[PDB]
Amino acid sequence: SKQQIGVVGMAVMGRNLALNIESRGYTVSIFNRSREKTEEVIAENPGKKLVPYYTVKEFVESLETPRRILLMVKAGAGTDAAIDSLKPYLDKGDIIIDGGNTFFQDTIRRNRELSAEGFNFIGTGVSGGEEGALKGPSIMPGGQKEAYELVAPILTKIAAVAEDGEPCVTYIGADGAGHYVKMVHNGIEYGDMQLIAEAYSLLKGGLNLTNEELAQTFTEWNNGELSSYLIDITKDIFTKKDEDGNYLVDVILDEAANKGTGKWTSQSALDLGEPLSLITESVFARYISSLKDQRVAASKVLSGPQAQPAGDKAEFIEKVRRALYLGKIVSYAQGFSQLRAASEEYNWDLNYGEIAKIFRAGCIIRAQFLQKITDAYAENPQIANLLLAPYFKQIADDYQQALRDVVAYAVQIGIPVPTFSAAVAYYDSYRAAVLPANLIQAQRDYFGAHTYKRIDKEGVFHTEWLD
Amino acid sequence: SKQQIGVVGMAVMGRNLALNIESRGYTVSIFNRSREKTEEVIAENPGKKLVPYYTVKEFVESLETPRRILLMVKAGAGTDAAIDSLKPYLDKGDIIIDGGNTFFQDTIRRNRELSAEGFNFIGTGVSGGEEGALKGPSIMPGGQKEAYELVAPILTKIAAVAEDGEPCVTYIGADGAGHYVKMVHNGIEYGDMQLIAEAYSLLKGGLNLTNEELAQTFTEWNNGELSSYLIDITKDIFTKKDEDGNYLVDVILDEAANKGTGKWTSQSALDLGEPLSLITESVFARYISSLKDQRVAASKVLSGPQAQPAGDKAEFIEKVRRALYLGKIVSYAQGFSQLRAASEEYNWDLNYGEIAKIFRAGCIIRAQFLQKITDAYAENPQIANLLLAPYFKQIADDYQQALRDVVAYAVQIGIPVPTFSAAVAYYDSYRAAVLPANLIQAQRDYFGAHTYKRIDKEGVFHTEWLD
Ligand SMILES: Nc1ncnc2c1ncn2[C@@H]1O[C@H](COP(=O)(O)OP(=O)(O)O)[C@@H](O)[C@H]1OP(=O)(O)O
Ligand SMILES: O=C(O)[C@H](O)[C@@H](O)[C@H](O)[C@H](O)COP(=O)(O)O
Ligand SMILES: O=C(O)[C@H](O)[C@@H](O)[C@H](O)[C@H](O)COP(=O)(O)O
Repeated sequence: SKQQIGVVGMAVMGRNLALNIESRGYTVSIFNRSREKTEEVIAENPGKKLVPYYTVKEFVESLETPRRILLMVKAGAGTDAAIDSLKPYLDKGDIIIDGGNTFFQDTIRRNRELSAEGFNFIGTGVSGGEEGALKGPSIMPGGQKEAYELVAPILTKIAAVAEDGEPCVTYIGADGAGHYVKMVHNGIEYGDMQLIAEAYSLLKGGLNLTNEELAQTFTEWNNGELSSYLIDITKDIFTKKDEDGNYLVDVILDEAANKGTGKWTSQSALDLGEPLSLITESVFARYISSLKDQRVAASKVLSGPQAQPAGDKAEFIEKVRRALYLGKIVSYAQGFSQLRAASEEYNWDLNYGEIAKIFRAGCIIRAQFLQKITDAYAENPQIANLLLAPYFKQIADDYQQALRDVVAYAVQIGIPVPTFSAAVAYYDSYRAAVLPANLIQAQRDYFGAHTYKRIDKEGVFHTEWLD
Repeated sequence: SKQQIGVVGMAVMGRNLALNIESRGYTVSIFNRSREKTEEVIAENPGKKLVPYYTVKEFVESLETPRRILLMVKAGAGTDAAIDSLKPYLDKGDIIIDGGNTFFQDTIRRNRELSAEGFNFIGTGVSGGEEGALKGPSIMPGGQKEAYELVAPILTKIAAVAEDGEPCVTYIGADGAGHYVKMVHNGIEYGDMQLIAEAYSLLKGGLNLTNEELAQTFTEWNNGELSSYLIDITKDIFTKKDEDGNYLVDVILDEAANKGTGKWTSQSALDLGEPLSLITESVFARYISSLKDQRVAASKVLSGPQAQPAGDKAEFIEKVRRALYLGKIVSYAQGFSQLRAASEEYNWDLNYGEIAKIFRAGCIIRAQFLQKITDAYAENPQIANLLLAPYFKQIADDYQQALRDVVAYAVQIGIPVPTFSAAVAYYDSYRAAVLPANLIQAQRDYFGAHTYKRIDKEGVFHTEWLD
């Protein structure tokens, strides 16, 4: 009469996680505030050991104790409400897993409150989209280690598994560390999508490639070092047609929506002093695509440059391919530097190689690329930035000229390349022993008496630039 | 008897503001938490109609009702501390004016709390530095309009004055609007400083100009449309020599510090959906300059390109000049669009032309340029973005090729130009009727069933991409 695990939230990720758990042999109670979505999941999944509940009291009473309840609810108010609804019905010792894309500070507060109340809480990221939620996602749990150990067996059962046999779940760290890692996974995902979008813009605008030629190009890139789930699905998207014979990609409205995690990643870079330019420009690229009416009006009044020969087709395709791969390297180097800054600030002692390992399969950014990062940290766990690791440093040596060529060409012909150009600016600033910030410090001392330090003597200084 | 106004906080900013007020013919009451700073100001200004108090009670009683108290203490808990110490002595209707560098949400909270208690609260920005606070700053107040009008006689007399005779102070809007506009002013200032730093980088690294040639160039640029206070002080900086007599700008550590406002501007753009790329990359350029140890390490490991010829000296200098001016236009277009988005979110009904007018003098970004923005809003107050105004469209028509040439050259030779790059990517995205966000929306629907809209049919769609 009782089920083993309960799942609250029957939208895409939640219903698929419930089906994932059930597929491992577990009996599962489900509940959704919009009671009609619960009905639908039951109707669509005859033969599965899912049992629907239509009041929170009955859902909670239906579970074996100590209870294991997974919440997959909308971030913010919604998750706070679901948790507050469950609370009066729970027993001390019950286990609450918030698997939603919750902002990490909310998880730090909740972990403190619920732990004090006697519950075992885990705030965990879950990554993999609809298919990954169903078949095996990457899971990144944070909270007290004792609470993790109570749910590790089930999380291991439903998680994706890498080619080497290792489950794509591991204890991330205390309190909000798991949701913070999920937030950065999503920021990295926004950057990978924007990098691919710029490659698409360059190949379509510079070479006038057709959608079949774009599909072909992405298929070839997917057979090499750029292989990844995002490139693999992009190759498919370019040949998808609607019932009318229209290529779907050309009738989809170009307003990219966002549900908060990329924005939060950039707001955290700003709080932590990390120069996270690529992912941030990817968020702003979504924002400006979301000003479609303004862009359509401006396109009718603002001038641009004339067309420019891209040159040999094969030569251009290889330069864009190299630019995309080096752009990814820069984005990940920025993202992982931010994980170390956050780890230091929030006292998480994150294990960067272990994080990269659980992103090898399951998650949206999965790609053999994550193994190159795992290996870099295995050789030097304290590495300050991935650009210094031999593998990455040598790709930058080999591919930076292609990236520079692509950015110069795009700027001359008018194709926007925010992330390829942020990648060049970051590479050339990170390797610069001296930047023009000496002038900025002089200006600040002149107009605001902010003082400055010198390269040849100790102390703080203030000058009368006037007299 | 009694003073029309008192100033709390006798550090440089508050004491200088009190002196500005006294110089206008007013008798000013002053008070500081540490009596010694007060005694100092008193001892230092013999003939000044400054009246010291050493108890908060006496200070408050010295003032004519409705009381006007200008609070210039450390932002944060110290401002709440100064507020909390004044309350018991205040009468309904009195006015507290916070001129600190306060985050606007704190001003919203205080304005609400104090209003409930019957007290007015004006959060005001003050721009111009130590000299400006003394001779004439730009003042940006928000709060109750009636309280502002009561104290406006005094503020209009201490403010800087524009070329048309108008004082650089105006009612900005309700609650936190003044502190929000001061924040944006500071984000714009960060952008102007970074654009100037890139121009310096390029002229020094590309043409090998000496500091004397840099001063000469900036002096020539300041005679024309670029005329601005920041360019004026930059040419002074380039010829300032040391004790020994070496150029001071060359011995300053290239680590740019910050006091929060730039970071705050970018975090607000992220909250509001505004693609504020230029100012945000200016903040990240300060962050990477502050990772000096990492940059020095990386400079010993990472490779870069071989320097290419810049060509004709005069021609290159003119291209950099044009790039700098068009970059400023783009940065201000982004900043004013953010002001419009904030005005809509926080219900301020901001008057953009009036905000541009009080930035014509007193403030750090003062420049003749602000009159072109003022003119644009006089003709079209609700214009969506400054790039659409005839004057700016024409500059972009004429100068974009130089900006493209400068970015392409910098990328080929390895000098980082994050804001010139962001300027070109924004211009080319804002004018693009169609962006590659159609592919981003397809990917999100493919992996997460996030749905999409179409350009040829109304409604919301989802595709089963796997079948
Ligand atoms: N206050 C609340 N209490 C409980 N569940 C809530 C909630 N607010 C949102 N959710 C759940 O959070 C899940 C995701 O909501 P959403 O609006 O973010 O969905 P989507 O992004 O897929 O359109 C849904 O299961 C939603 O329940 P409903 O289907 O009833 O909307
Ligand atoms: O890791 C994942 O499985 C995805 O990221 C998932 O969490 C979800 O699809 C997000 O909503 C995508 O982020 P944006 O909706 O904000 O595009
Ligand atoms: O308008 C002004 O008078 C300045 O902008 C002023 O507010 C101060 O000098 C800031 O501290 C500079 O900002 P940073 O210190 O963050 O560079």
